[PDB]
Amino acid sequence: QGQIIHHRNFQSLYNNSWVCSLNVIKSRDGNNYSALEQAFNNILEGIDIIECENLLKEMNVQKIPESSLFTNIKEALQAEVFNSTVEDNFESFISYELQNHGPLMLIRPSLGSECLHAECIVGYDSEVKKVLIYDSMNTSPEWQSNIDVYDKLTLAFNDKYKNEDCSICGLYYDGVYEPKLEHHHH
Repeated sequence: QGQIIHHRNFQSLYNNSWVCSLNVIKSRDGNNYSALEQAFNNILEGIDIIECENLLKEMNVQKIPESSLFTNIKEALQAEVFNSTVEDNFESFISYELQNHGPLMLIRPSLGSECLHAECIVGYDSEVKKVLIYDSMNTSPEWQSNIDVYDKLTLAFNDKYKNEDCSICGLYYDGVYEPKLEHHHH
């Protein structure tokens, strides 16, 4: 024949991405999450994303609460609309969430819907209309355009891309997070 095929188990690291994302949102000040020291932290024979919901709760990670801005963004996401008005609302939404709730973890379908994928929104600058993304399937943190992040949100929030195991999909935060109120002299 000239056909040689070995039969071996495959593991995707997509399933490990929720653990990385959990560390991002639970950690502070460039350290790791202090309660790290279970299958939880295993590469092989660990906990798949689809199974992680109870563990997220136990780490005081919760879905972001309902709000007018969030309702408005979801409506635009469902309608597949992007314009200056949607972008203004997106900026206001991401800014409020980052300020008040801290870094967000997004759990979403992979493009093509094979696997779930977790990544984090860690920062925003209105000066350049870019979002700081920590996606552990990349080699490093990346600043991405608003439209590129909007496309990621579309997979999590537009009904075209959702099914039953997608109840876990959405935006999460560290329930322990409190903003630090800075004072300036001038």
